[PDB]
Amino acid sequence: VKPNYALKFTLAGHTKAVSSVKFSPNGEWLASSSADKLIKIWGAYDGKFEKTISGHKLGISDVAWSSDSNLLVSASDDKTLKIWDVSSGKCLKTLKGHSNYVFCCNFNPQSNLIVSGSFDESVRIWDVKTGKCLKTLPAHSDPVSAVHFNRDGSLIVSSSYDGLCRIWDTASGQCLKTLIDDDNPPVSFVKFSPNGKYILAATLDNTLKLWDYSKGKCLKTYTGHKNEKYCIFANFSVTGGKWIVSGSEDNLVYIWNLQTKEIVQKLQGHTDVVISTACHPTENIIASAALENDKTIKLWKSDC
Amino acid sequence: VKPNYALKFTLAGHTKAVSSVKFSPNGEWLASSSADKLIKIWGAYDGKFEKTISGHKLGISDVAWSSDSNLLVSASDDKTLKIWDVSSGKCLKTLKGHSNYVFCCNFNPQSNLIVSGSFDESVRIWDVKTGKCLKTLPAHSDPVSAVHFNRDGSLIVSSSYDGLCRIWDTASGQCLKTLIDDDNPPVSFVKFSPNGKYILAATLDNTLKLWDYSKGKCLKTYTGHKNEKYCIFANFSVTGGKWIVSGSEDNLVYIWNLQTKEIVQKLQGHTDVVISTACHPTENIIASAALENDKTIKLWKSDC
Ligand SMILES: *S(=O)(=O)c1cc(C#C)cc(CN2CCN(C(=O)c3ccc4c(c3)ncn4Cc3ccccc3OC)[C@H](C)C2)c1
Ligand SMILES: *S(=O)(=O)c1cc(C#C)cc(CN2CCN(C(=O)c3ccc4c(c3)ncn4Cc3ccccc3OC)[C@H](C)C2)c1
Ligand SMILES: [Cl-]
Ligand SMILES: [Cl-]
Repeated sequence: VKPNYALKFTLAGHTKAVSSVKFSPNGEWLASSSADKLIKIWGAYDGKFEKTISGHKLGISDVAWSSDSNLLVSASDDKTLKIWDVSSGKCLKTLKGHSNYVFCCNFNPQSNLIVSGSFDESVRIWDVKTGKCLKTLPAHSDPVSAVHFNRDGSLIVSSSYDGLCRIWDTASGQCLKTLIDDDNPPVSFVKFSPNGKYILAATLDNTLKLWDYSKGKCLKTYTGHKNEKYCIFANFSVTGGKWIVSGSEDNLVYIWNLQTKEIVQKLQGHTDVVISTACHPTENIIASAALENDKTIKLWKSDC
Repeated sequence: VKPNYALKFTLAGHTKAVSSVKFSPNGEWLASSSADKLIKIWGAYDGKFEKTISGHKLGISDVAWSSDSNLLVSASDDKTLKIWDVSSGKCLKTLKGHSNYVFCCNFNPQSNLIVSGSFDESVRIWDVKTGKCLKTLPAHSDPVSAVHFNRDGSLIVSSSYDGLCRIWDTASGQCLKTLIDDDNPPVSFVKFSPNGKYILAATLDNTLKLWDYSKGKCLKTYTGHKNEKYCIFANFSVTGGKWIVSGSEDNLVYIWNLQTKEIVQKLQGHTDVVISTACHPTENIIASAALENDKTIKLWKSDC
């Protein structure tokens, strides 16, 4: 009924704060993005450094994989996203059009679109083929913290420091829903669950929440961790037991029982804020990454 | 504790026996193969016809989708497999290689390989892009009934009327595991559990078996139905309750509790052997198809 994640590998190479870590859909790779303007690719099972991807002028806030594990998309302070062919390292497109820091990016499932969120308070939908920007949405009244497509690409969920999550219609560009609770703390992270039916949202009041999308109703909450300042990713972990996983400003990775909401494990080991965590698509592996006073990435494995 | 599948739509069009129905991964469509040498596509939620896809001689034992819901593969009595662009009907490749009927086929989760079984006793790994066999395996000492990739694509499971299931390494082709019970009744159908950790095998002694294939031990047995002749598809249902779902030669769809092995629902309405059943990816929806004297497809929905 509890997991037993244990540190197995530690992966150093970034010269500044790590901003995001993502496993690839095929289970083979980890991608990490840093304030140092670099993407590094690491063996997902052994931590073996693999290669560095370069080309952003300023720091990178976020990276994301395409469905086939062959592309990355990066979001940088340089106001652009870049689309990368991971095997060649070649930068295929640079998406230009945001007027400030791009904070968050994601592919849709079909992987012919990219969605991005910016300090400029907009959400833009792009063509991964042509690089052209297909839509700009006046999404929020503060910086956008996350953007995620749902399981068939028809919906986008965004979150903002303005305290809202919104669900947008991909084709039409129309705001279909605005999620609000009793209070409106800034929302630092949002994503759909794999089956498209729930939304996991993190707010800068030391709180994660699970929303039923179609009823716009909040089902569970998870607390015990520290999150008042940074956009700390949250994950569904589903390959063994059923957990939520999140970084934390007290340097620990928290893991909660999905259903009870009870904290079941606190992974001790990093030395600065744990900004990002990722869950391996098929194995009970967790990756964690920390900020400036640490710069390392950590691989944990559990029996469930 | 018990489902409540009810009939919602009946789908008529095939002029001979239906051989297999499969929902598309994006939840949107249903394909059907037939001894009438056609494939038909139907909307998955309302049953509306879509289009027909012709070009086989001798009729189609099996049809399988690709990961993005864009390509079909189909194993035909004309000794060949054919990969179809679902949007244009156009046959994109005519996989030639087998020396007898092609009975079963499937994409790997990456959808750059296609696996296939045949009356000729051999499994072939094809290449989607080039349409050339990459490996021919001396799979079995009788016709092979089913071939299936597991979740992470690293294994192929196959069953045969020789009474064996075998696990193949996708990369090397090597046989890693042969499963045999106390007897060896012909194995009419096999597939991996959706997490790839287990195997569900149907044998022509009216029996379904859940197999842990590494240990090589049978874990659970499901009887109550009739299956002595036909390669009848079985499935795991996991969108609501956890069930095993299978057709039956007494024209009923059998549903068992995954753990207890008890029958929880028999669906009446078909008038000939229920050859094929398929579970919807996101909703508690079941599709079932019958042989020649019935010729229809039925859609059933359940609350749990
Ligand atoms: S709801 O019924 O109220 C509800 C509430 C709560 C709580 C608290 C939890 C759930 C859990 N479900 C199931 C898991 N899930 C998914 O969106 C989901 C995740 C991953 C999925 C998936 C659905 N379908 C396929 N996959 C991929 C996968 C992963 C591991 C092994 C196999 C596999 O696919 C074969 C939600 C959290 C809702 C429901
Ligand atoms: S083994 O540990 O001994 C064993 C034995 C028996 C018996 C009898 C049953 C099981 C059940 N488990 C889990 C279910 N399962 C899967 O193949 C499977 C797991 C997770 C899946 C899935 C299939 N499809 C989607 N997902 C993700 C998902 C979807 C919906 C809800 C939850 C969810 O993940 C939490 C096998 C039968 C093995 C094990
Ligand atoms: Cl994600
Ligand atoms: Cl199944």
